[PDB]
Formats: sequence, structure tokens, C-alpha cells
Amino acid sequence: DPPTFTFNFNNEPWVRGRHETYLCYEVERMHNDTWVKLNQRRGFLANQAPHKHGFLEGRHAELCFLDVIPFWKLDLDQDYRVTCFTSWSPCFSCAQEMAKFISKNKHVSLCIKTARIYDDQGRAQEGLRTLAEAGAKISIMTYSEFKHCWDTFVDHQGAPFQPWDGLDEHSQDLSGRLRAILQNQEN
Ligand SMILES: [Zn+2]
Repeated sequence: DPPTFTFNFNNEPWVRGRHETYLCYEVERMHNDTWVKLNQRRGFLANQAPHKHGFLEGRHAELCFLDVIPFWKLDLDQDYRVTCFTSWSPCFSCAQEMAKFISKNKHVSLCIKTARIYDDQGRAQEGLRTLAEAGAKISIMTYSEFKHCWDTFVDHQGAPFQPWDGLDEHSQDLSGRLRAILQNQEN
């Protein structure tokens, strides 16, 4: 057979927030002081809008699952068990908003293992610290959690996907930054 593989998750652009963004998530509906789930889906698609009919601004992972919450329309005492797997930690307004819903109430546990993000300081740090501090537990899902990212949302668990050195660069970035952003250690 001819050795021809397609890598859309590699270094090659495939997120940039909105638009055809490769993203994955996992959410559970917490009820009766416990945890439960009433759906069968692992990860997410590489685009916006989960279903058809009803889409204007679009949901980029952050507000995506955030939408799945009102989708269940829990009572109130319930809790949001949401987990995300994106190629980037936050988003300017997508995260700023997300952060709110999560920072506007104490009852939403999240684990966003993101690949990596690169921003100067302005027009990005807002959704960064906000969503990352009062929005969810953002993890640096680079080369390491990347291989695992597969082991969690792949039928084969860790598909034969080759990692790019950039992961070493980005990983080191998203991580070291995420520490500076959340900690706000200005130095
Ligand atoms: Zn976005």
C-alpha cells in the first residue's frame, strides 16, 4: 500500500478559534449531588455549531460546550462537568465570555487540555487569564498530552500520529506562559 497519511492536527494551521477549528470536548451532567451522563459522544468536530439550525457568531470549543450546558437545561443545584481538548488555551471574547459563565457562578468544573497558544500580551491575555483562572483548568496538551489526547478521543487510543518539534516549542510556550498569565507574575 502507498504510504499516504493526512495530518490536520500537526503544525499545519487547524483552529484559529472560530472557522473550521479542530476541537474536541467531553461533558457530563451532574445531578442529585452525583455525576451522570445522558449522551454518547467523545470529543468534538473540527468546526463550529454542534447541530443544525441556529448559528450566527459560532462556538469555538469554549462556548461550544458552554452551549451544551443550557442544552441539558439543568435545574440549578446541578453541576457542569465539562472537559475540553483544543489546539489552543483561550480566546479573546470566546474565553472572556466562557470565563464569565464559569466565573459568574461556583458550580462548573472544567479541564481544558489545550495544545498551545502564542500571543504578545494585548488582545489575548484577557480571555487567557480570565477563562484559565475563572473558567476552567487549562492544561498544556502538547506533545505529551497530545499523544494522550488521542488515547482519550481515539478508537485506537493514540492513533499513529507523528508529533512535530514545534510541540516542544509551543508546549514550552503555552505552559510557561499559562504560569505567568494565571499567576500574573509580571517580571
Ligand atoms: Zn474563538
